[PDB]
Amino acid sequence: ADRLKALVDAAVQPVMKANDIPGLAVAISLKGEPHYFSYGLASKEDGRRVTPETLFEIGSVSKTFTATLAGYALAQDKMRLDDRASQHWPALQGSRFDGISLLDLATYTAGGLPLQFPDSVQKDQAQIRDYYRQWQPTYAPGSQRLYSNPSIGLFGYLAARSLGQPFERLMEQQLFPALGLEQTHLDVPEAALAQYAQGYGKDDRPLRVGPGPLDAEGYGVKTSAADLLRFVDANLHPERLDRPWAQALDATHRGYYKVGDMTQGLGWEAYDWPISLKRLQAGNSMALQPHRIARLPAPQALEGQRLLNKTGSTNGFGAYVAFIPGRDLGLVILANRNYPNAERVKIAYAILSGLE
Ligand SMILES: *[B@@]1([O])OC2=C(C([O])=O)[C]=[C][C]=C2[C][C]1[N]C(=O)[C][C]1[C][C][C]([N][C][C][N])[C][C]1
Repeated sequence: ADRLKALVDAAVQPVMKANDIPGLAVAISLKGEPHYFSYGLASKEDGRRVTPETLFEIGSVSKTFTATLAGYALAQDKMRLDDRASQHWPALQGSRFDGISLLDLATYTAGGLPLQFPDSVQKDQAQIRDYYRQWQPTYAPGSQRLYSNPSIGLFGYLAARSLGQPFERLMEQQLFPALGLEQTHLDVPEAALAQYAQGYGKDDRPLRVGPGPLDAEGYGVKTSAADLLRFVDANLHPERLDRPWAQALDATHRGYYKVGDMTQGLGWEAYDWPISLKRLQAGNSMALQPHRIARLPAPQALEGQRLLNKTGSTNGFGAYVAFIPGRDLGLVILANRNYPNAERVKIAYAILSGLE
């Protein structure tokens, strides 16, 4: 307990001072035991302290939840990864999505869908439909990875359509309950708002995420360190869940291609373990520009001596999740500042190394 807190303090405290992080929550799953380390302030203005129940925006860590709902649709044979995208939304039939697979959308290889929807696209069903209807690939589907909200957002929306209900309803009514997540929200209840940390940007501008097209699919989850560790433990032990949910989690542990040291799954990104900190930082700090992929001859099991991870950022928050299946080791780092991905990995690496 002294060694473990000293290890986590040594990793966290300098990174919080260097990046002026007001509050940070750590959760570690070690050999099936949870450990929580809470630092600093959820809100500077009233001095509310971070706890393991504080809600943080996890940004693009939401994509691993989106991938899990798609895994659930696969498990129920409502869809297949080699389906043409437009088979799941009649509004897209006759568009370029006639020639793009669900796997291409899930893995950012549809042919140049951008990082974000253009500002001209509001959170509006018609605007989003018309955006996709008019879109044309810049390059061949299946050839270049460009990290993209509209890409995996559409994957998530099409998975929900395949299940016959809206995305946000499936998450609240089926997925969060199935995984035992009662402190995980797309739309934070009025009664839980007291737990919602403040985000801090430039000059400590207060920042909580506003509405955007396919926000729920791309970046919309708010959760606690305790709940996000529950999600990690479900990923470490899919076999403990009812069969369809065990399968949905397994679908997110399959690699399709490599870019540098990274193997791309559905939501999760994987590295061999051990690997240098510099390489794990570089993987998580990629130039937001297109990368040629190396396609695997068959989908690869993402298990054993590998680190699976995901970064997530909003204007006010910075999240990182990592787990090593072969070591039954999981960690969550949630902060209320969008501090650099390399600094998030720096904390995590110090902890995971400390425990190897
Ligand atoms: B997501 O968090 O992944 C991501 C990272 C990362 O992996 O850490 C870094 C940089 C960008 C992204 C994209 C994802 N996050 C967002 O899209 C943030 C979101 C974008 C829309 C904003 N509101 C628009 C204003 N009308 C809010 C922040």
